[PDB]
This record gives sequence, C-alpha cells and structure tokens, in this order.
Amino acid sequence: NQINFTKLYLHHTPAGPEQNQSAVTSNDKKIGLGCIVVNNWSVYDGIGSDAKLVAYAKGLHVFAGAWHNSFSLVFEDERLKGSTLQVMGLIVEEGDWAIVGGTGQFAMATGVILKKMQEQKQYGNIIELTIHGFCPLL
Amino acid sequence: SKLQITPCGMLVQGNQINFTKLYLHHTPAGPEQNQSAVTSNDKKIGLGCIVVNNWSVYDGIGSDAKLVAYAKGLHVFAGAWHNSFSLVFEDERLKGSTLQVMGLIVEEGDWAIVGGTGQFAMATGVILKKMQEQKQYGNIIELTIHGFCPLL
Amino acid sequence: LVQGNQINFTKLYLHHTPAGPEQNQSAVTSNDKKIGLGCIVVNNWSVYDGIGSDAKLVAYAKGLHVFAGAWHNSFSLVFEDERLKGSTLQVMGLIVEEGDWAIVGGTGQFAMATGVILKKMQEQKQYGNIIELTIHGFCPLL
Repeated sequence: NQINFTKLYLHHTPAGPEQNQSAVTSNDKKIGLGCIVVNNWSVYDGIGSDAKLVAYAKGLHVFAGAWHNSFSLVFEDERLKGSTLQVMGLIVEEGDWAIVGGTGQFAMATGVILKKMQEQKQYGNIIELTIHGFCPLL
Repeated sequence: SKLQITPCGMLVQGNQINFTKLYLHHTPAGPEQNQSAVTSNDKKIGLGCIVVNNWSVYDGIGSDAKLVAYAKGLHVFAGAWHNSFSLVFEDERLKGSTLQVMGLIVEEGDWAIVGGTGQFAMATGVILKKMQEQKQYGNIIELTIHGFCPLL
Repeated sequence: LVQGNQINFTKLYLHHTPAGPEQNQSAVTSNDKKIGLGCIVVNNWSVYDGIGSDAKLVAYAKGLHVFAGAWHNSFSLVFEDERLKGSTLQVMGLIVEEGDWAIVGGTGQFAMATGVILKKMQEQKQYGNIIELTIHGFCPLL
C-alpha cells in the first residue's frame, strides 16, 4: 500500500525579491567545498497562479562536490497540518531523495522522492516532486 | 570491495520499544548552557542561524533524576528549527546504543526516529515532545519514545 | 513480513584527510570556547575498494559532521562505479574513526535502505587516516 501523493512543486529561489534561502558559509578556495545554505523552500500542490501552498521544505544543504540536503517537509495543508516528512539526499534540482522518516499522519514513513526540473526563472526554479512513500500506520 | 545480496524477510513489528518519562534539558543560556549558535540569521531573508546542541536527557524531574543520554547534533532555523542529532545513551544497560533523530521544532511537536545503532539498530518510530517546565535559562522538554526495531 | 534483500558491503576503505595536499574536508565554523562545541566540517571523503596504489575510487561520502562533545555525522554515500552510479546511502551517527553508523535511507538501487555501518581504523597517516567500512543493511523489494 503506497501513499497516494499528488505531484508537488518545490520553489527553489536562491536570490531575487522572493528569495527563500541563504548561504551562511562559503567554499574554501583550497578544497572547493564548505558552503552551507539554509533553505525554507515553499511547496505547492500544483502549477499555475491558483496553486496553493501545502508544505515547506525547512532545512539545509551543504556543498561537498555535490549538494547534500537535509530538511523537514512540514505540511501546511489543513488536513495534514503538523505532519512532516523527513528527507535526506543529494542534489537539489535533479536526482533522488530519501524519505528517512516522518511524523503525525506519516509516522514511520519510508520511501524516495524523485526530482525533475520543470521551469527555470530569473531568480529561481521550480522542481517537480514525485513521492513514493510507505507508512505502516495500520 | 565485496557486496553480497541475500533475499530474506523483515519483521516490521519485531521489537517494540516505548520509553516514557524522559526529560530533555534545552538550555540556550546560563552557566549550564549546552548549545551554541555558530551562524546568525540573514537580516534580509530571516533565516540561517545554525546552533550546535549537546542537550542532556534525564530520566525524571527533580533532584533524584539521573542523566541517561545526550542529544548530540545540530538544529537550524529556516522559519522553524529543523533538528538532526544522535541520541547517544550513557546508562549502563544501553551504553553505546544511539537513536538518530530528525524533525521540526524543539519545544513541542514530534520528532522522527530515522535509525539507530547498537541495541537500536534499524530503529524506526517517533518522539513526542511536550513542555514540562519553563526555567530561567531554558526549559525541560518531556520526551515520549514510540518506535519499533526489526529483527530480520 | 516484508520481502527484500540484505545488502552486505565489506572491505570499503574511506579516506579521512583533514590536512595535506589531498585534504578532502574543511572546517567552516569554529568551536565556541565558552561551551566547547560548534565546529562544523564539510567533508567529501573518498571511498576506495582496497589499499595500495591499485585501489579504485568507488564512492564518495558527501555531507558534514558537527562537534557537540563528539562528532555527529550526516552525509550521503553516493557510489561512482558504473553499475551503482547515482545510488546513495543516507548515513547518520556519531564518531568518525570508530564506532557505529546508522543507515537511515537510500536511493536508486538501495531505495529505502535500513541498517548500520561499522567502522575500524586501518592505516594512520601523517595527514589523515583510512577507515574500513562494513555495511549491514536491508532493502525492501522494489
């Protein structure tokens, strides 16, 4: 039994008037790593001007040749308020992420999250999320 | 290197562990301060502060309580506090066994048990947070551990 | 019960190089002298299939470790070999040069991986050390 999730759309905005992340450390010129970025990525349930906010991706990603992410996917949805998905994995725009756990309605969750670039804007981009999660809450 | 793959089965509801009446001392200030911020929030964005924590965990409230574990890790502010730490136990019967914890919010809410080592290998579950006592230099947070350990 | 596969890695050798011309990590924050914690190091540890000059690089440990009395780790173990290219193992735990690590997830060929990673000191060098990794994990079928 797989959780029937809709495709989510993460707004990754590094700069601009709607910037939702910030770098707190920089990369060492000798090694080429070390940059840490704290992010509060907004996550919508769809595309378009009437898409509503349903979750936040609150955490950080560090650059060590590739970006290693660690964030809580906390749901602002009315029915799923409080429940979170715990995500850890490599790369922001493409690749996969691991569902290492969850809380509330998604307690003891496990699965993966597929990422796909959908739109590149001037100060950010939108990343499509496909969640293949499983919950033994039964 | 060598990678072996063996088909088998996983007993999800193998060993159920339930720890009640655990109290974490979250002390951001004072002489007993057990954490420190190493970055500050970006004044334009409103986030970025990273705090490294070594929270002590006791088996009760009062003077008869004894330290049983340390919450060693970090928590970063991105509108709320996202945690990530190893709950390493220090008592005799559980020395070495750790619980890997991730989740939002420190004072309340729920934390996710994403793994463990030693006696808590492959552990999954949740940790319930509840405000127990507010103090001058911080607060005591009651923890309620509900999880499972697969046996395989 | 859940049908799956028990994955067992042996003889993986991680290069932990804090200094030298092959340094593969860098501290970004310092320890707070008042409390005794706060040092954050971002690490890109190389993992090889053996010891010696004939060893091939098979994976990277990309993440970070913070000091709070001990070293709390969080990183992705992404493999570089052709068969496992892109697949990762999500790892969290305490101590770098010894002890146990926990497998909290995985992607690609190791989706929903759960288990532990054992560490053991092998070679102590002037600029770093080499840690042998033994992985005992489980992945559910598909």
